[PDB]
Amino acid sequence: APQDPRNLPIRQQMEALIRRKQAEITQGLESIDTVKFHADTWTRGNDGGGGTSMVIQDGTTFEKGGVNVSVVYGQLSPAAVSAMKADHKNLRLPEDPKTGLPVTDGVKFFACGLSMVIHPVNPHAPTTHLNYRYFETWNQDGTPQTWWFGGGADLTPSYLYEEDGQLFHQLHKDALDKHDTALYPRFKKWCDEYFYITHRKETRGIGGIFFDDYDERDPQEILKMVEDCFDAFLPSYLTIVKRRKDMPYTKEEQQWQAIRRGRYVEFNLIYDRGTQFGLRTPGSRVESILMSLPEHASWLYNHHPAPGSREAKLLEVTTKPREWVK
Amino acid sequence: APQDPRNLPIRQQMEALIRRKQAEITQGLESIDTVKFHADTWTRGNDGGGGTSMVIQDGTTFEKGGVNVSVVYGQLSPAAVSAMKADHKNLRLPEDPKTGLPVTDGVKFFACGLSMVIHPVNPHAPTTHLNYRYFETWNQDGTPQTWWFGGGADLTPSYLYEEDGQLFHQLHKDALDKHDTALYPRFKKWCDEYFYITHRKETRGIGGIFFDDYDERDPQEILKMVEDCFDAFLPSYLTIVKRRKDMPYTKEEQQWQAIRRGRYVEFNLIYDRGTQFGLRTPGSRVESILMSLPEHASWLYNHHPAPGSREAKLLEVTTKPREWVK
Repeated sequence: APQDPRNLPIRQQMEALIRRKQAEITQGLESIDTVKFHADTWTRGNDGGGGTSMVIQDGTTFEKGGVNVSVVYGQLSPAAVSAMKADHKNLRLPEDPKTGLPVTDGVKFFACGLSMVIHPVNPHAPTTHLNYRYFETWNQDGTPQTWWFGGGADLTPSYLYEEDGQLFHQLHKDALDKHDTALYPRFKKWCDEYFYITHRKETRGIGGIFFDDYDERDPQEILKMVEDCFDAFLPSYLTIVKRRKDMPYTKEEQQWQAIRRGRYVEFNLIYDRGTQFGLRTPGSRVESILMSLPEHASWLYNHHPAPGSREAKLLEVTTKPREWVK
Repeated sequence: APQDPRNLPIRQQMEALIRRKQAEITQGLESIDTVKFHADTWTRGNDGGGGTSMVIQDGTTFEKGGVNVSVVYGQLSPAAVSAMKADHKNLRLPEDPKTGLPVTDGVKFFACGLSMVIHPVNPHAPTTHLNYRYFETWNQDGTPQTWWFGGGADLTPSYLYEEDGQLFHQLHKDALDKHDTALYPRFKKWCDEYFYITHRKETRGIGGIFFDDYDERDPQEILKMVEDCFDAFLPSYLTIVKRRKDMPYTKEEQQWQAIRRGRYVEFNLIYDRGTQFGLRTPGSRVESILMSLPEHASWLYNHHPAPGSREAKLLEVTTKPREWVK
């Protein structure tokens, strides 16, 4: 289940939206590689829900890539609450932990979303990430409480190309602008902040759009915005990878890709909430949650790119995020 | 400084000890290798203390290794706290403003310590971690609150060799048998518990000893214990490394070293308090803390060792720890 009729339409049409796009996206990535996505489907430990994971490995274009769909429901663990959304506080009960803790206990929840991470082989071809999800919570008596959408997509180059960042930001802007023109400077700036690797004083990439706890329209209207946002990814991502995958590259450009990949691990393991949520919801498939991580990464002690270099030019943008749109 | 007289001598002696070990341990590791440690001495942002970090890289025996000595003091931040100690609670504090928040704010700390992680080139040459430290706190009024010691050492093979585990545990058991025979079984199981990668259902290695929160004997006595432990290190690990450093290896054993390095990253960035503490203490040097990260790690999707393989043998010990002394 859950059967709760009040919002069940939106629940079923979001699941159906993300299953359609899982197919459509894998098919589209496959068209610029020579390898196919492999399926595996899992369940939480039953009546918990589960998902279908699609995975690509050892391609000619894509070294590793996952497009995971996840439909999950039941008891909301206290451990995982803070990583469910940005503002865990719309919610809350004082359910009194019997000796000495205050704040959290015995709630029912539902989440359904798509999660995607693609790492190309070629250092000139950027990593990317995309997510669209819907949450729902219910009061301990079984009554509605809130619901919300989240998502966005973002781009993680190791070598920067203005034309890539521009096209990526534009198409998602374009998509958001069909709904409300204030959405994209809003979700853009958010993307800039959310993927900040606090201890490194830099973002992992160059952003895109990011939103969470978004219940600000009819959920039907948020659904058509989600669909549109989905549609900005393939025309931007495919285009970008076609033009970078055959760019020439050196061992030193690989090294730097691996180092930024290390940056990517640090983000996903320390600050990423999707990851935290998943790792802390009972029964979840670790292999699926952790498909976000590259096949390889490196850490060097006290590395600084030679000055004026392209590597430094990435760090310029990653310490002070810039704009990419018109 | 701090010049607070009561426990000043211990603080200054712990320090004297850890710098002697830092020097002799690094000398030791340089001996079974043909590359030298690079020292650099850093400052926490002034009157916060500092540290002397020592990093070895790109040598014949050891791929990446650091020996960090760290003498640190000042304002204790809210966030640094849960990762100071196993059990923080022995410390306390409200102070209720207008309808608003009791818990804590301002109090003052001292930490001095040696931290170590060594990552050999050879997949058969195991990773090792070592830590001995002293921690102190003052009450809001400036009076002495607590001090304690935390520490120990553990072993992290990718390829299991029972003689290495026995040597390593034994020599550390001997160091503590000196002080009280009962500590070893206590600290040994502690080591099995702390290095568990909850989401992977397995420890990072085969452990050794770990203790935290320790003030059970008088500090003078603890310091001798801590110094006995130190000496258990080099005669195991150097003996252990001298004999695996030259075993032959395949690319596939190298891939398994890389996968087990990925597991180690997972532990460091999600569960390790020493890492948390440094990244959450203002002005601690990030490159010092995260030197514990392997130069290289890999993540493969849904990877399983073949039944009865050496690789699978690790996992038997890793998912269910065992004894190494008779």
